[PDB]
Amino acid sequence: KLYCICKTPYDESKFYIGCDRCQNWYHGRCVGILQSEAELIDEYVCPQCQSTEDAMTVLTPLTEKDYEGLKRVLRSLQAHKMAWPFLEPVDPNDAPDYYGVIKEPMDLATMEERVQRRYYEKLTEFVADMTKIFDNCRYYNPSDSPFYQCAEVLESFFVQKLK
Amino acid sequence: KLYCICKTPYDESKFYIGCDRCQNWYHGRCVGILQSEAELIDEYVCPQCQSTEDAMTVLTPLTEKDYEGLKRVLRSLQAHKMAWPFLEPVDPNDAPDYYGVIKEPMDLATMEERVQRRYYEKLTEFVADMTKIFDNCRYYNPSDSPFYQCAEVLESFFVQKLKGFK
Ligand SMILES: [Zn+2]
Ligand SMILES: [Zn+2]
Ligand SMILES: [Zn+2]
Ligand SMILES: [Zn+2]
Repeated sequence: KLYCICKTPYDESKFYIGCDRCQNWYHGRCVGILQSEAELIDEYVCPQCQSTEDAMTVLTPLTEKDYEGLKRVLRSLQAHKMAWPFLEPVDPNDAPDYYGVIKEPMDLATMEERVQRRYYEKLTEFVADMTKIFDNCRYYNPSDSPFYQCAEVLESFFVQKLK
Repeated sequence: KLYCICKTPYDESKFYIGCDRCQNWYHGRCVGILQSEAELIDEYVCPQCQSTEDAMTVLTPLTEKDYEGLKRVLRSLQAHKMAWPFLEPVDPNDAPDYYGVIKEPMDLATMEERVQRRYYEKLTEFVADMTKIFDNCRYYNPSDSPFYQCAEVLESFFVQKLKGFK
């Protein structure tokens, strides 16, 4: 029976904190929780359990309520002052080779269509589409391009809105 | 500072259990308590404090509840087969020299009356009177006398009856 992150036999003399979920025990030192602090918590959830929980959270089927959130985030990007180049599909007149270089184009108008028809089933998929907009930009344009830089800024804004 | 019986600096990585009475912290193993056992208890009294509580039982004030117990203990003694010689005060006619040799006579009837009079305030005082009965008998009679043996038997019965009194 190996307990804790350190995977060691139980030592009757050491201080441990239990995780109800997985029923494992952790040396307060291994998870960095002082005994005084341990008393301040009612239901401790170990790191592994918390990680798995979050991983499962972002993959959970989206609910109508969840969509209120996706709509908000999408609208915030569309309203961003520097988001004008991604509101609609790239126009060849501005970049003749674009659609030959970018195999999976994406834009905010298309994401809006997909949001409306509830095309996304998990938060991960919605995030994938948005990331695609930024990745395509950084891929097509050189790093010293204002557009490449804009993609950088907008993605950080996106990550913040998601938090 | 220094904690536990082992008098050592507090170690954040060690399991400790605290005493409700003295508020000192002790390594579980040092006081004979496993963690699994610790979780099953609300309160905890360390060995030292328990030792003090055990000792002070005879010194604390006697409560109404304790007095019930005094009556119970006394009744068990009065009903004991070996208590026949201590149920009442010695009659001078049966032993002319008795009250001249025994300085502090005592008997179960007198003790029953003292309980009725609420004369005792500490268990130790009740035990002292009981002990007069036995010591007096063993002083006045030879060891091979049935009287002496009755005292020996009743005193060991009494000592047992006293366990867990309060
Ligand atoms: Zn560990
Ligand atoms: Zn866990
Ligand atoms: Zn104590
Ligand atoms: Zn110790």
